[PDB]
Amino acid sequence: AIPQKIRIGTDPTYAPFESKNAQGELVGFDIDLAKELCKRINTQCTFVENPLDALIPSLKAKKIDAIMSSLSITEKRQQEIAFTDKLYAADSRLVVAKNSDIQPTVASLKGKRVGVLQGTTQETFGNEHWAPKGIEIVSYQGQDNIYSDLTAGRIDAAFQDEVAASEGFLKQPVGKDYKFGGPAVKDEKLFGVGTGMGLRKEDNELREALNKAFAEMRADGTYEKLAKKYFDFDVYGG
Amino acid sequence: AIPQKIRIGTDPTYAPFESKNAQGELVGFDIDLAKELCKRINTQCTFVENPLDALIPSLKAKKIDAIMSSLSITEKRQQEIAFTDKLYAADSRLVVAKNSDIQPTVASLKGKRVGVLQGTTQETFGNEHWAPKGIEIVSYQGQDNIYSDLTAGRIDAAFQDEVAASEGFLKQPVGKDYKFGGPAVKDEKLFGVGTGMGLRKEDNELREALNKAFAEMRADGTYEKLAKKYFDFDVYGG
Ligand SMILES: N[C@@H](Cc1c[nH]c[nH+]1)C(=O)O
Ligand SMILES: N[C@@H](Cc1c[nH]c[nH+]1)C(=O)O
Repeated sequence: AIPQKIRIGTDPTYAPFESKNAQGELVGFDIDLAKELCKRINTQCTFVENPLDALIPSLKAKKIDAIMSSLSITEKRQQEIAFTDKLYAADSRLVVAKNSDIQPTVASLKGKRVGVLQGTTQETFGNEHWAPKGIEIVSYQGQDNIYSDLTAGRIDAAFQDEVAASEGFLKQPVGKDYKFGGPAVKDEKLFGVGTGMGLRKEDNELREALNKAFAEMRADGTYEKLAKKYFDFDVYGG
Repeated sequence: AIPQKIRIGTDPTYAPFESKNAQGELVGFDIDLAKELCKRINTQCTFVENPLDALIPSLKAKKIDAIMSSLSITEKRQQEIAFTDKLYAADSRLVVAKNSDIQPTVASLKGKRVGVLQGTTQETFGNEHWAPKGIEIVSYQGQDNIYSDLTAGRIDAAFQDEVAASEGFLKQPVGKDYKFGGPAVKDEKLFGVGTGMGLRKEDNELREALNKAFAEMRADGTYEKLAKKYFDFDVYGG
């Protein structure tokens, strides 16, 4: 029905969306979004932190009740779980050293190591369009160990969403020497064009009330205020 | 400039204008009306919670920049803060238990304890019109503690505004044994004709602007849309 305590699973390795801080506290625009969605439907929310590859199964095991983890909405994920309406747009791009040639293409990526987070939409674009053409796909848990292997030379490109790379790495002094290398690779039916909150297919009423609550947060100006402490561009798109 | 982020003070204990849900979300007609005014004014206002007898000092100490708290536009208060245009009408009535007397005569209040919210217009009238006359005026800090002491028999009448009493108490199942009653009590100087946002006299540009935004929420229909979430009659007047 509408559960009185909902357990939201998150992977806390993805700034600015969800990440831990000095005071250990969970922090980020997806965290802020869910806190506000929860008050608004008026129920107690607790966050469970797990790796992103474990969330979509924990949900089907009722170990958690929602997923908020910048989880992009895609045709394939949707033939297993349900999602709210679009919370904001996502785009994928590879990050490269400023001194590395590396392309969105089997050409200059041939025989290079691209790192992807396990469970993600770009781990699966990397296996279907890119490993057969000879570029090696290295999967990780913890988005922060991918950026850390990139700056150490261990991998040659880091593959993930644009705004997290941008805000969480390239605008930080550790990504000063790095850059996006190439466009966003285009695959609308694999990547999806936005993220949402993941929910079981059978919970139609907790899904309907989250959609209403979010709708309202976009119309009274609460979304624009929550977005503005992280972004100076329009995160939502349209 | 014109301020980017405005502090708004509210006492959130005055259903149906401002109150909180179990999760702390500020809810009510005054909350809706502020947020649409902020959006149209293109400003980022935030709500600070404070007992209404603190709100006019807080705005003098530049800790808040606005008051939205069902504050009556009066001439006594017009001598030290400025107000916006009339947001909606306000009337004062006493709330009394069924038949149990304290009836339409000032003499029937002699020796009875009349509960009032501290800092209010009814408090100011109580001690001018009625406390010289042998009636006991008891001031409280949250409107909810005036209705629970009425119920418990610890005071004999509760004096606050008419729509708040009726929609927050009399039409709720705790208010079933109660009614309006007591002498008709008027003083146009002390009481409003209605309510406005209260601000500093110094910040005149915000008023022209909030005034403008309000004016157009009203020809456009967003006022009527917000009011019908709450009232089945004209809250504005005519
Ligand atoms: N939006 C992408 C990437 C990602 C989500 N969370 C962490 N990384 C996905 O859902 O797979
Ligand atoms: N309108 C009345 C009563 C009140 C407003 N808020 C709480 N009580 C006043 O301004 O005093």
